[PDB]
Amino acid sequence: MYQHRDWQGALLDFPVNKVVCVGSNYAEHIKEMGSTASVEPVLFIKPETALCDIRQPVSIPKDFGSVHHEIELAVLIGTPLKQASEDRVARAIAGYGVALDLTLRELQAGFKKAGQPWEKAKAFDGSCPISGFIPVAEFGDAQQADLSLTINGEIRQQGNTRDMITPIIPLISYMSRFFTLRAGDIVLTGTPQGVGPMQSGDMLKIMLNGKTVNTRII
Amino acid sequence: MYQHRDWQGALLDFPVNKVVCVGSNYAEHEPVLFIKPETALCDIRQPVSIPKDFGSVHHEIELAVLIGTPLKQASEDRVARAIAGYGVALDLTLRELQAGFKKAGQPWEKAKAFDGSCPISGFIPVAEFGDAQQADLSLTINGEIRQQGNTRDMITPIIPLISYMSRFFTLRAGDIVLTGTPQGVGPMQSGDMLKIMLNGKTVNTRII
Ligand SMILES: [Cl-]
Repeated sequence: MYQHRDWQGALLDFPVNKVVCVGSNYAEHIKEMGSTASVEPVLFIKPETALCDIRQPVSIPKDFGSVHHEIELAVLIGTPLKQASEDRVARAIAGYGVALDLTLRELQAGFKKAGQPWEKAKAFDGSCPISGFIPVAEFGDAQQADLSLTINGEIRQQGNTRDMITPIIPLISYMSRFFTLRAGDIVLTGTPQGVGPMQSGDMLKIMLNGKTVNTRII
Repeated sequence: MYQHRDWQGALLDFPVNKVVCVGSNYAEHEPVLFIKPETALCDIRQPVSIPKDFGSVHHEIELAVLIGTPLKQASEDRVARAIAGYGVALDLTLRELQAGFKKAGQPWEKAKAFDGSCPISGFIPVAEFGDAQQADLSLTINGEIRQQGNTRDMITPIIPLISYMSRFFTLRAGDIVLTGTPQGVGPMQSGDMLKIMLNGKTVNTRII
């Protein structure tokens, strides 16, 4: 089972339960998916079995079609939130990290056309490789963070959270109307443009502001 | 806080994690799969809370299955040995919200995964439950029978269903599987008095 860690690799003591995620949160990503924005945030969830340490080799399933990377800012909740105001949300954030919301894109496309749930495409084992968390105190302005994903030496995604359609705080406030977010829950804030396929053997370099993690698909 | 129990209410030693569920698994109502998180779970014997601004909330009575040993890409034989017990649950669904998501091709989590959306009973051990593919399920609201069905009518039976699920999601010991709902799904409201039956074992509760 996955365990939360700080950037240095130290174990953190928060419980692990779920990851609440937003789709269609960057306009350029909405455009490359051929979709449109939604009136309210598009929400889905990944279970504990999706979570894994991004610093270790990242396993992807081989039989379900192509697996696409979606780099995203991850937010660690340190205090439980239910129907929480924006101010309560702000005070509840423990740290920030970077994840890949790995997606079986072909399946997802079929689910969308059939009006079917996304879990098989978004929730599968290991579909959420994630970094250690950076303290709120050292992270700076969360809504201005840079994210970059380089695969085999080529930049694939490079973006900044300033481009979020629904900003972090109101987003988390919104999510808490539906789901109690326990201490130790993680929130994924969406992916910018550049989403694409990965295959076994690819080398990944991932950066969150000035900080780097490296790994390999395998 | 929700913890797993046996039918009578004693604590079972299994952690609580997630609930893996199937849609459209009975005719009158590749398996459609979705998941509810731990925050969906609550004790069915206690008054049941439903949300007020999300539209109609509908009951779906279903046979619930407690996983007692971990399953990943497991054979039907391994699955059978894995089951620790059986219970009954309501898969509460915000139907109008869901009708919206289906049309737009959005995920179902808001409609299926919301807090308290899995009221569930205690579990009866496998040895004492008899044939789980023959189980009677019954839901009466305010004296009127709303759902009445039997698991023999499952489109995909329990064992193959759980085997299929494990191809996608690892099922930890303590995970619960929901098997689908028979026909008669309908809205519930505050004040509703509920009588639930699993093979004649009766539990009563109420909404609000
Ligand atoms: Cl009894």
